[PDB]
Amino acid sequence: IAVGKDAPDFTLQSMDGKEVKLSDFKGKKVYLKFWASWCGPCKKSMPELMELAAKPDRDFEILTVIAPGIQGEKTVEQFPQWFQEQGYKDIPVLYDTKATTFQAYQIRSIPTEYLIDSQGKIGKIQFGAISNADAEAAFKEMN
Ligand SMILES: C[N+](C)(C)CCOP(=O)([O-])OCCCc1ccccc1
Repeated sequence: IAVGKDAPDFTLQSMDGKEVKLSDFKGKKVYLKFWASWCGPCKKSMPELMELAAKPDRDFEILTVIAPGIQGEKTVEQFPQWFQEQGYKDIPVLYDTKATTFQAYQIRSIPTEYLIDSQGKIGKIQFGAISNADAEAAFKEMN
């Protein structure tokens, strides 16, 4: 994994039971956030991400990834209940049930965001939360 190189492919079930592939988003920039329900700064960054999702006419898609049941994350049954109770919605959550997407993207800390360009290359990486302003600006400087 490296800035400027292809973002690793993945095929994951969403919280809502749909299969989602990075390749589904060819030609769209992607905001890809790895997080966990047990992580304070991850929770704290979610309402701001809902703000971003609510903005019309974005040339990027938002996708987030958790590893359900892994290293303390909530079970697949418990997670959606918790998510809804926080008031969270309109944010895709993909289930990395094998931890292989976290592994593929070499996650060391959370939250981590990969901002992937329209050509499927990693454009930016941010350790910790990124402001919506900074994310929007970043996507403007990417292909
Ligand atoms: C606070 N509790 C102990 C759950 C969270 C920290 O757990 P920990 O054992 O101290 O750190 C490893 C988690 C890193 C990770 C993330 C996602 C998938 C695979 C590995």
